[PDB]
Amino acid sequence: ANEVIKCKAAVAWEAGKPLSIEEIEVAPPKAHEVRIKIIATAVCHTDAYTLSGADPEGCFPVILGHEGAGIVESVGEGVTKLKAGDTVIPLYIPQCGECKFCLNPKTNLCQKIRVTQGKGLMPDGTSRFTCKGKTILHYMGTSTFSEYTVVADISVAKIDPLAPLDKVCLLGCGISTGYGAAVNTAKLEPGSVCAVFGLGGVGLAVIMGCKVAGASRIIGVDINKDKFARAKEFGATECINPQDFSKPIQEVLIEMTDGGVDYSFECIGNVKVMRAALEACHKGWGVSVVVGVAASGEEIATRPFQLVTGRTWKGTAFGGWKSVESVPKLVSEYMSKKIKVDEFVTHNLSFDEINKAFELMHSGKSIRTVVKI
Amino acid sequence: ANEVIKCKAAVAWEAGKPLSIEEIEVAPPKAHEVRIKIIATAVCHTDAYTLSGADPEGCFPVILGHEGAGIVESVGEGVTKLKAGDTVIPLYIPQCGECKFCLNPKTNLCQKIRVTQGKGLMPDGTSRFTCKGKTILHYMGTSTFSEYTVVADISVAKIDPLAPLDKVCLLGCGISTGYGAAVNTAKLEPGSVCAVFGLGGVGLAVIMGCKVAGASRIIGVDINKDKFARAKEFGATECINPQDFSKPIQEVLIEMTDGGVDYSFECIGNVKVMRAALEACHKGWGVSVVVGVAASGEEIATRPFQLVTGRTWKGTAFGGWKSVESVPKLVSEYMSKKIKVDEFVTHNLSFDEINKAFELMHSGKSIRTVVKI
Ligand SMILES: NC(=O)c1ccc[n+]([C@@H]2O[C@H](COP(=O)([O-])OP(=O)(O)OC[C@H]3O[C@@H](n4cnc5c(N)ncnc54)[C@H](O)[C@@H]3O)[C@@H](O)[C@H]2O)c1
Ligand SMILES: NC(=O)c1ccc[n+]([C@@H]2O[C@H](COP(=O)([O-])OP(=O)(O)OC[C@H]3O[C@@H](n4cnc5c(N)ncnc54)[C@H](O)[C@@H]3O)[C@@H](O)[C@H]2O)c1
Ligand SMILES: [K+]
Ligand SMILES: [K+]
Ligand SMILES: [Zn+2]
Ligand SMILES: [Zn+2]
Ligand SMILES: [Zn+2]
Ligand SMILES: [Zn+2]
Repeated sequence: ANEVIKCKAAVAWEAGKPLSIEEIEVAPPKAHEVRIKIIATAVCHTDAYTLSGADPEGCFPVILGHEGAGIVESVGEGVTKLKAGDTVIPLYIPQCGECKFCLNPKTNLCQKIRVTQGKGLMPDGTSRFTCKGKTILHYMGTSTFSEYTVVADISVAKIDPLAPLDKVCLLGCGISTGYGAAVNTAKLEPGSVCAVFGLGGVGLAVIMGCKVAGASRIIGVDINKDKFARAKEFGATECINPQDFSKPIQEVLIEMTDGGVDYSFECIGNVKVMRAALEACHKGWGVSVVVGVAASGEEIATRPFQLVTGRTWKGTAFGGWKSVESVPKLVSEYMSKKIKVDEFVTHNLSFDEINKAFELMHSGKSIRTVVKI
Repeated sequence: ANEVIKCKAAVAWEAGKPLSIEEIEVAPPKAHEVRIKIIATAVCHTDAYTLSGADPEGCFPVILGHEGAGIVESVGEGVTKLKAGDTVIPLYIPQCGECKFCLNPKTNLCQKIRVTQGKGLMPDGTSRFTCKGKTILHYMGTSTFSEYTVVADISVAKIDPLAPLDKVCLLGCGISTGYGAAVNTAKLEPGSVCAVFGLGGVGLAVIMGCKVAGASRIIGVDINKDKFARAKEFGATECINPQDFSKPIQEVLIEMTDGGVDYSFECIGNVKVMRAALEACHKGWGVSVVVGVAASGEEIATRPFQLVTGRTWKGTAFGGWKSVESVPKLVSEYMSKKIKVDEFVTHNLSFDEINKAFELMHSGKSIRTVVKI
């Protein structure tokens, strides 16, 4: 049978504090649940935001982490698609394949377990984590900051057994999102003129996608010029820093492209830049995709004239990929060398040093740091 | 040769004043211009806006009117596609067929003569209108409030010689716009659930378009319940008055459609309703099209979350129809009874009574008033 597992996990006892390396207890999988041995997990600003406690719906204590890759340790009752030994990637965006969202080809927003997941609980309404006699909450349905985690069976992507887990763990977030933003949401045509605001892992993935789609011009935008070199390696035809111009960035872009770009992607989470991104789009057919996640309460704005004259405002969640069926295919595209993953890894750390990943982010020197479990 | 024509015209000497029936002079067409005898003209909210004095780009004295139908009286040098006697409809959205916009299948916003047209002048930079020794400006490149007008040769649609002009003049604006918003901009699929905000001529045309596209549900929304009866005749499956509910209209719509509509159309020009229209759209795939023209300076807003979770914000100008090639086909759709036109006419007046159209308009008792020249 599946017995309780005692392992290590990085616990966030409270907001605004460093993660704590603790010894925790991980209950066996219940019906339709999967316990996964996490081999590698990445860290990104999403975890840091929740950690800062700025997230109104963020609760503690909790085990963060949403970019993981590992191996199925055991499955609960009724699980037949997965088995111990299967190579997998936990997904914060599940795919039950039965709800109205999963059945609609235009979205990937499965709502099957959203409510419980939002409360850091499994579908049955409880947590599988405990530490020092206290219940510890799950996070984004994945909690990859643990040697072992339990997730809903519909939050699992079975992938190629040969995939390097210390790499593909990044397909659990940034890469897949940016890439999909370009090919699924925007669906840009060959020859398209693009602008990408924010050159972090998400922006680079968008550039990668724009290149795959055959974009003619890809203009990278970031206030941190250190991001430019890698952006060009990914395919950006040129990069500009808004700080080097006195006019609003959208005016600069409009001037550089004789009217504006065909497609723009905001990968920062700044509502003022989102507006700029929209207005930087060419009249008549310009399309702007919001990828960044703005702070709660903030809102975007513009004059309706912008839309009436042809521009379209869109958004994306996890690049629009129906998670369970897409992630494996994304892993295969990486294996076949169609897309990149390795190039996103800027730093590597051991589990005990996980907190260093946060310092790296606050230094502005990282795309994606990989932490070895 | 082509002589100066002395005729009557409804002149707007100044903002905030009613139109004046004056004796004017209409110069002969210069190179690439067409002089048209206006047989019928309608009046719509656009004209009134300029007349009010609120339009920041409105100048006087000027001859308004952009919804007309007539007969070519004579053509200027270099014109071979058109000849005296041809049945036509003046277009405020031209189609030179050569510029970047005309060449692009995704837009209908020809920019060839925009500059001069915005100044109420012909392409050569001058006006063909004079009255009591003063130059009178052109309006929207059409100036249909005159027995005779002169337009750029690229601002003309040659139509079916059998079309009743006291009817098809309406295809010069409202009907074509609303209809196109549904079939060109939204391109809704059969079975779609739609919501239409504003049940005037534009909203009714949208409904007509939704019905032609095979929508399963068409929910009309207007604060004036007198608009409901005609909306249902056009195909609205039901009509609701936001004033009858205590919660935001978007919540009402979400509730009655189990998540929101597939497509919504704002046909009012109210930025608050535009937001509601966007938020009334179903998560994951909802699309909202802004058709209404908000007062300059006003802005639309919402939380990026709405877009990130799948909703798309669009706009439309003249229903996205490439004017010159489309209008004739729309007249044919009317002639073959595919679309309606007659049903939009609520009142008829003689030229001398033109000002009553504005009164009818503001009283809220009209869809479209047709003025017989
Ligand atoms: N939609 C989704 O499914 C989804 C998924 C993952 C992440 N995201 C969001 O994507 C965004 C980017 O993720 P990331 O990992 O790349 O973060 P990141 O911090 O590493 O990258 C942000 C980049 O934007 C740059 N930037 C900041 N302000 C700027 C400005 N005013 N102008 C130009 N550049 C500016 C930053 O310097 C940095 O290079 C975040 O908002 C993240 O929450 C969305
Ligand atoms: N995009 C274009 O190319 C284009 C072309 C023509 C007209 N328009 C714009 O379309 C809009 C509508 O034109 P129209 O001729 O049908 O105008 P209309 O005034 O006759 O119809 C507007 C309707 O909206 C209703 N309404 C007003 N406030 C409302 C509210 N709060 N909630 C629900 N309904 C409300 C009014 O009762 C009226 O029935 C105007 O803004 C016009 O300028 C745009
Ligand atoms: K596209
Ligand atoms: K569509
Ligand atoms: Zn991440
Ligand atoms: Zn589902
Ligand atoms: Zn009109
Ligand atoms: Zn043109």
